[PDB]
Amino acid sequence: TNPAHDHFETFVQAQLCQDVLSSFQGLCRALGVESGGGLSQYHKIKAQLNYWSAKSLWAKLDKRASQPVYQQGQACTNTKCLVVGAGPCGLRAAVELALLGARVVLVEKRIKFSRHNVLHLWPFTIHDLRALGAKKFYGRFCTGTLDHISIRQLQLLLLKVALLLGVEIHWGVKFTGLQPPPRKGSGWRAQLQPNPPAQLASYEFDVLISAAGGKFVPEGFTIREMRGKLAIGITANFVNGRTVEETQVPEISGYNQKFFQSLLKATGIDLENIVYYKDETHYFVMTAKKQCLLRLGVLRQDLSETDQLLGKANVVPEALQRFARAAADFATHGKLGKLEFAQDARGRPDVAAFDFTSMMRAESSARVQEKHGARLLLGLVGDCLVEPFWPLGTGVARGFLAAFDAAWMVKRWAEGAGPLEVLAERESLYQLLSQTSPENMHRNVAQYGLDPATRYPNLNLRAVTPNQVQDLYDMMDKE
Ligand SMILES: Cc1cc2nc3c(=O)[nH]c(=O)nc-3n(C[C@H](O)[C@H](O)[C@H](O)COP(=O)(O)OP(=O)(O)OC[C@H]3O[C@@H](n4cnc5c(N)ncnc54)[C@H](O)[C@@H]3O)c2cc1C
Ligand SMILES: [Cl-]
Repeated sequence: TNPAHDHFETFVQAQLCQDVLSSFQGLCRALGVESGGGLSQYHKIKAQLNYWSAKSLWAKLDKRASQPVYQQGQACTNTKCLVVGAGPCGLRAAVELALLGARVVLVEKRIKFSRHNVLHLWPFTIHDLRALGAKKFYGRFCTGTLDHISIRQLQLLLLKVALLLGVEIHWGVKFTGLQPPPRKGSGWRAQLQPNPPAQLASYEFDVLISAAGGKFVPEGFTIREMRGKLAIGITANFVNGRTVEETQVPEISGYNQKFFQSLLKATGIDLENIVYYKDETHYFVMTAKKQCLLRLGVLRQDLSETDQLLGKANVVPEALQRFARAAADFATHGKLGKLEFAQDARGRPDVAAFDFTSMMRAESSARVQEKHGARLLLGLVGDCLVEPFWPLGTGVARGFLAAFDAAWMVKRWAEGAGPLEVLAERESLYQLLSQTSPENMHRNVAQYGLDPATRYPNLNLRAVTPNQVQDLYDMMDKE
């Protein structure tokens, strides 16, 4: 028996964060390496696992790692990064920073991956993930014509790649701000809760990537919010027994129908849209009008403030359950048989209401701060950059594009391009993000890489100039 093989194989199949971490530590012990140790550790792990279970994975990862943009792991070798958030986007960003050869530490306030809701994937992201070994880590990955994945499964497979690539991850620690350089010769550090170990507390970095999700409010960044017409989203997960009969039930990708009237007549349910993905669960997302929610007992009081309206006190869980099951049942014409709610992490029926009204996007995707001669590049990636409207399925795509554009920006930074040029180039790319679609991007997704010219047709990297981004560079002194 071979402990390294045993731990690698457990690591591959692990379905819980704690199991991924513990099997990875066992693997590191067996192979004479450390976790969080950069590409040198990746090289030592893979050299020692040239065998049936692992061979195909190293082939894929080495293929990506060999793309010219990474300069064989030397592009950012003097760059130190802190990534905030182990969501799909912060993990995807870290993988990229790791391939560039940067030192990558990532902090995440939670300690498990608990979300089961299902995310739509554009063709480029499906290729992207397959090319990182998704099939090895997740046997069900975008099989057939399926183009979606549950959040926690996406997190698990990206966590595994990040770990193999030597990203140093800390859990149960909340990024709360920055400790500015105290004097010349000092670097930037993070404010973290609760008190972290000497190494983390004193960890200095020149790049901060914030991928902390929709509710994180980035400091120094201007955020644009528009409150539109009230819209209330509801998501639900039902147990999928994966029977032959259940598989026949067609998905619903997304009133342009007589359907919504016939739904309203039969049930009293007034919807604007409904979506059904056949994933690890039978997952539904729908947008409901407030008046039918009040009428059907889902909402207790007609409160004018949306966050009170959709607050825990105003939502009746039993009525929300009847509402979601009745809509899902009607939408799929009963062909899923008797729907049973899947359980959330806490053991409750997995159904929830969300504010679909306000859409937020950062005014800029990056800033630079300098104090005492120490420069810090700050980048936003994922939901904290632009909040996705879930039914339209742009979340993973635009999060990953933001992750790529941030990493390219870090390559430019590492080249010594200087704060204003780095920001102007990044912002020229950012102007495109909310208009992106598969249709208007480069068609050859197999050739997508960090270089934005691989991804964005007829690229104007000067759409924004150095002079226009001056306010994004907070140079506090001349040191
Ligand atoms: C509860 C929930 C349900 C969702 N349901 C759907 C859905 O049904 N369909 C859909 O399309 N999209 C859904 N989304 C959005 C989808 O999950 C995201 O678009 C996708 O995961 C990419 O987001 P992200 O990685 O930028 O941020 P997130 O997935 O939000 O990840 C952010 C991470 O940062 C961590 N974090 C936050 N603050 C800090 C801090 N200060 N310090 C350290 N770590 C921090 C969080 O714990 C989290 O792990 C949902 C999101 C949530 C939060
Ligand atoms: Cl978990």
